Amino acid sequence: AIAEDDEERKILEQFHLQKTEITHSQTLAVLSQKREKLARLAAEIENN
Amino acid sequence: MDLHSLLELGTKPTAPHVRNKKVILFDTNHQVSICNQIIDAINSGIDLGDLLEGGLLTLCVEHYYNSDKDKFNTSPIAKYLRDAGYEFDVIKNADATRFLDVIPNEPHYSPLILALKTLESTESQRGRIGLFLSFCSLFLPKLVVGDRASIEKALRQVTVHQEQGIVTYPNHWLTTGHMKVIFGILRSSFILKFVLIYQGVNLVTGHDAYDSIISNSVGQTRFSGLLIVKTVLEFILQKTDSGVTLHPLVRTSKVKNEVASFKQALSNLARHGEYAPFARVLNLSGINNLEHGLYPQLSAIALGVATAHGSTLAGVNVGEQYQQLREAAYDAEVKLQRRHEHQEIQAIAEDDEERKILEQFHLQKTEITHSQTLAVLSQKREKLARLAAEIENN
Amino acid sequence: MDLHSLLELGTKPTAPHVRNKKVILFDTNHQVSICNQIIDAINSGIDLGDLLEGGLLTLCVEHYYNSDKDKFNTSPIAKYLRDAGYEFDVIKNADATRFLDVIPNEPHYSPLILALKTLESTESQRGRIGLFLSFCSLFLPKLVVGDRASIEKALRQVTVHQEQGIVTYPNHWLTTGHMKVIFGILRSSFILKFVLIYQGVNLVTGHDAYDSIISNSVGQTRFSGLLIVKTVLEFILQKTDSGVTLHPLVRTSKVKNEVASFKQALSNLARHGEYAPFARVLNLSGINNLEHGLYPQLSAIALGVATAHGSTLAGVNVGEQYQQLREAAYDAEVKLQRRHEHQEIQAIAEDDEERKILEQFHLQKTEITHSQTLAVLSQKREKLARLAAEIENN
RNA sequence: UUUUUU
RNA sequence: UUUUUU
RNA sequence: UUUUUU
RNA sequence: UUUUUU
Repeated sequence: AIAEDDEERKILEQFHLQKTEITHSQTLAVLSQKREKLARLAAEIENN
Repeated sequence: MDLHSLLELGTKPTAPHVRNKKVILFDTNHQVSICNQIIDAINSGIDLGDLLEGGLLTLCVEHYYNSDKDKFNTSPIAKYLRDAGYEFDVIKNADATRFLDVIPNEPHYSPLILALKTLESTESQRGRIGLFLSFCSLFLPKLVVGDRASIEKALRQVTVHQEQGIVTYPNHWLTTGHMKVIFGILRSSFILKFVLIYQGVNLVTGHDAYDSIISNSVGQTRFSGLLIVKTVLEFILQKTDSGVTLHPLVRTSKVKNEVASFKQALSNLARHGEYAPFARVLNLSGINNLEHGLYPQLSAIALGVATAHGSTLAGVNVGEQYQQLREAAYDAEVKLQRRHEHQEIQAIAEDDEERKILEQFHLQKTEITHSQTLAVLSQKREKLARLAAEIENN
Repeated sequence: MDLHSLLELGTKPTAPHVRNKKVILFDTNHQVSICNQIIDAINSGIDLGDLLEGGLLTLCVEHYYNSDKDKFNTSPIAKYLRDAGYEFDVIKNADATRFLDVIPNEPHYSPLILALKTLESTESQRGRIGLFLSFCSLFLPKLVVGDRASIEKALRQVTVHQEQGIVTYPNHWLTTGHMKVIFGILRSSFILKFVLIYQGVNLVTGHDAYDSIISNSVGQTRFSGLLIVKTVLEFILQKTDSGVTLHPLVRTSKVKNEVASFKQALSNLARHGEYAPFARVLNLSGINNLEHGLYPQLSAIALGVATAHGSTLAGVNVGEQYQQLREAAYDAEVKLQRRHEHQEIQAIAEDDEERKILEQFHLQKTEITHSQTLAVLSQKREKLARLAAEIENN
């Protein structure tokens, strides 16, 4: 909807696909450190 | 109700499923040395059977993305391999010298680490990884045929690329046991094939010798096991300015059902997008509905008409139940194309002297084409005789 | 849907990728001495295998941009080489005397520095760097053919340029082992070729002898491996004031598909702009879709018609499957052009005495052309016989 | 009961 | 199952 | 793969 | 590569 040419929509398409891949890799990083934080708290609860 | 919709059930997926595949990306500081030891362990014949996708992805990330892993993680290669089910976990080892130090502590990795203890690696440069991926790209045209055709096309491309002088491969790479090993490596691994197909299409600017070799061999891989698509779309479904028109050999009422089902299973192939040329080599979804046995008469008539235009298509093999209809369609198309070129010569010639010049030229052209077709048929006959001689040798 | 769009997938890149190439620009105060020792290390046969692009770029920046590196950094050479993936880092050494002092401390540079310890360099002037780049420019026409054709055209241009007396090369440069070395240097290095192509096009005013030699040899490099482009655009796709018109030998219904695909792959070549003549020598993008095997009949008919106009094109070699259609198209075009020049002589002559003068002239002109075509065919036949004699010598 | 081919 | 050529 | 001439 | 005469 918001482009004007095919060259403009090629630049905006390449930007928004890279932006979505950035947020998906950040979401997976947050999920992995959440899982390790829960595992470390459970290891401390088992230790204590 | 529409009872002819029963034939289309169970075809297309209604709740699509993917299976997770955990693939191990290695990340050291001595990354070129780790990748050269992965190259040396592949060349030695050592079966690294679960770490094969991880070692090949380490080679491909270190060549194309400079082992950065954040440039790789947001690339469309990694989006495609995530949608195809792979999960990348990057294990890290800041002081790792050898490939022996990097293998995990699973008990089935014990024959791999005792094989890697005695393996001697040669010190080598940055330019061995691109050499190895360029050698693996040569097997990609005629990959889906078999091992003999891949090794023959690979050695022909070794001689073509060394005749330009731009590369040299070592002589133990060109032994047929080693080429058999590299064929099995490329055949059993999905992500090496996809990375070579993607970077052959898309890495186009500022070429190395190796990247031009990979793009040249990926440009010959287009419709590698999809000959029926090229023959039907080029000759049966005729493209003109009015529209699509059928060939006169297929306009009767018994082959029109096969061209309707071919049009449907053809339009489900372009759902794959820009990898729809590469559908049999990557083993994509709709390629079971493009087999020759599903369309026997359409494949034989299309191969006959395509042989009657391009003279080098007489060396394809086909099954025994398709050869004779192929020869009949070839002879009918030779007579039909001769009548058409005679009528067009009568159309475009403005005087009888020019008309005699053009009739002698186009007559001599068809005689040249017919002699080339008999020469390539005799090449096929002693090629199959040499194959059966090798069968009776063992 | 349009099912004939399946044949165009996987062709053009949809997410274009470049690979970074780190190239080392040397910056001392004794820059002419460093560049003359790089020239002497190249001439000695010493393989400086990773510092080759850096040494050649040091030579080219010191010749054309006076080793300024801020005039170079904002030039269109550096914009082009940045878009093609190269990254320049300028290492600095304010008191560096020899090329031995400037090499980094990587461990694979040890055979280079032990080779450079025993290398004797001769003291020489500013005019050796332009002499070396002018000698490297002589291999650029017929670079893409092979080493024998490059060395033969290079020695022919040595004799032409010394017959004007403007240069002299030393006699150990003209030994064929040394010319083989300089061929491999120019073939393996992208940026020396591009710098010579750019400065042959664009450095045009206030000429030295060396810069006129480089511009002369770059003006012969235009369409060096693109003969099919010159033959089709000059003779098949005929230019006139009404438009583009096909030749009468290609207006039938079996070659018009090949001229349509040639028009498409041709218009993707002019996407490269002003280096589209230099597309095979620089190894640019769309040159795999301009091969002779993709268009067999169009290449043979175009080479036949071009041989029938220009008499010196009978010495091109071609494959065995294209020679006979080429000879048929040559004979048809000789008869067609004879009929056209007879009708134009009848058009432009205002009296029969003038018409007899013009008919005798144009008859004698075609007899002269036919004798020259047989002379160059016999030159090709003993040239291939001398080549096969050299094959059986080893 | 089902029956081929791919 | 795939089968040529470049 | 490329193939002449200038 | 250039090729005469003045």
